[PDB]
Amino acid sequence: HKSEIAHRFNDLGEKHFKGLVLVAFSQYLQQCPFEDHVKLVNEVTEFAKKCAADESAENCDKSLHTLFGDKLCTVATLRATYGELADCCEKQEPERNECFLTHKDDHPNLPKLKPEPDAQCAAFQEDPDKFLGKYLYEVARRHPYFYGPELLFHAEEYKADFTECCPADDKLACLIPKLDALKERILLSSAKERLKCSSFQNFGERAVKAWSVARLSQKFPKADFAEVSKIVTDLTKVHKECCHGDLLECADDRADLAKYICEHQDSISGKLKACCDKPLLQKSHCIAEVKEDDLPSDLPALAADFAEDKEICKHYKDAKDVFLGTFLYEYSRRHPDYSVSLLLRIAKTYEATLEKCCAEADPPACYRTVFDQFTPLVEEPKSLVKKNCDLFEEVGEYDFQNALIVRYTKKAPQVSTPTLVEIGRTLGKVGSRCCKLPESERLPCSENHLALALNRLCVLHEKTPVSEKITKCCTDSLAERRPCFSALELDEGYVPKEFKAETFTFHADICTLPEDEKQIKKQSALAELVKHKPKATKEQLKTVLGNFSAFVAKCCGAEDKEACFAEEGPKLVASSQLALA
Ligand SMILES: [Co+2]
Ligand SMILES: [Co+2]
Ligand SMILES: [Co+2]
Ligand SMILES: [Co+2]
Ligand SMILES: [Co+2]
Repeated sequence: HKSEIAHRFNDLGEKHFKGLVLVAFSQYLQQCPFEDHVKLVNEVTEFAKKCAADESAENCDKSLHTLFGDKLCTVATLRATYGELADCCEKQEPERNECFLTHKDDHPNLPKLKPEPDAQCAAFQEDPDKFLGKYLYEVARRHPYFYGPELLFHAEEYKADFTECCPADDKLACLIPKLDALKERILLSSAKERLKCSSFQNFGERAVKAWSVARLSQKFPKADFAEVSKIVTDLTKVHKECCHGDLLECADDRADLAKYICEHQDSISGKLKACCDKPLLQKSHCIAEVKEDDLPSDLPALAADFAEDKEICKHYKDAKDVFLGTFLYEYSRRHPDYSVSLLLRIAKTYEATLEKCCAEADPPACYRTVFDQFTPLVEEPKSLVKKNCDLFEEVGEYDFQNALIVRYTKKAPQVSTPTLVEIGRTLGKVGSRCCKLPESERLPCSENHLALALNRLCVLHEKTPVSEKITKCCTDSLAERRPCFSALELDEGYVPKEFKAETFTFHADICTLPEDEKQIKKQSALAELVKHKPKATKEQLKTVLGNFSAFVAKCCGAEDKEACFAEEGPKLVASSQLALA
């Protein structure tokens, strides 16, 4: 007590306190070795215990920021590895931490993490703490904005894959499909929490609260506006702190909110009963990803209050954030069939139909049909989702991914080929995740997951800005980002890329690659086709990539793969310019 450091240490416990302070330090210094962070973890941790014992020991009075920040300025070769971070060390808090966050790196391009079941199981055995703590470090620097408490959860069950399939008979066919499943849920968690951190950075806490109201209202329609307002206030603080690097306060404020949600579960949702009977970290996760509660029979008509009342302009002018807050709570809770972005688009439209109407002579007759200005906003997303699932169901993940790589390469021919491939592929996964779902939960799954995919494209675009069309879609409006991108067409001020034969030249190296890595090189080539002939129809490119695949399939199954690529490759590179006029 009387010390911020000692206090968390006490409540969170050493294991987690360390766990979070390692993740925190990994995210900030992505370049440093694993053992250089352990000693910063152990030096800080030592200080927590020393402060815990004696709360008037030197500098124990200082803030987490000053402590974590002072410890980030004592590391080896900070100027050599991170010349940018050195300058941050000159400034004091909070100026320093903001500077620190500035130089976080969203695409550091480190080796992809490979399941190596021989060694990893062996390292887990000599030191389990080390092998698992090394997994915290690894994902923490590849995802500088991951949800630290949610990582400790992913790191407690990465261990429960090695408690199962380390002593077992088959060391890969027990382990790989679970470490490959962990990875697809890592990539999803990171995306969700990058979109929360991105929302603060570009749009603010008003935007993150509005999103939360919509989402939580949909999940907890039984809860009243005071419960939702409270959980949103609390959940927002949890995310603001996690995104700014206060992973200690983030883990305590999140556990307090779990404690609360669970104490009040009968008033909030009947779905929570399952989540609240579980251990600490399992509780927070089960709540974060919980099924939506059944729509309540006693849901009120909104016509009366939001369209029919004659003193709405008074309600609205007297306190707007509140009245609009209430609207969003009410419309969201009765529309779980809707996407968060769509609900916020509708809230933004409801708002604009009062700002205008309340200046006209008779407002009530102006906003009486406000609700039928929502129908058009609902049709558009529902079309695209049916348009995209009808194509997906017909041609599969690969051909759908290929179709989207052409769509987005035409809208943004200046974005790099890896970025276009990753986004097209990330978007292609959407069809796999949402189209098979009950069509009831199809529009929400599709749009909410397009929001994660587009947000990454924006994160990358901040780092490496190439296109003014992509800037406007990423920065103007959070609600309208997907509609903004959907609306983009081919940039006709684009100069088609000077044809380089080496780009469309394949060799036998590709025949060794796993299926996934083989597609990326083919999809990489597709993007480069669209760049060279932007006007080429999607039907021309699908045919020319077909000719490329056939060509790869054949030569990979030749006695002389090397000679086959040598003879056929050039013939195909030349015939493809003429197929794409
Ligand atoms: Co406490
Ligand atoms: Co900020
Ligand atoms: Co702070
Ligand atoms: Co309705
Ligand atoms: Co990349």
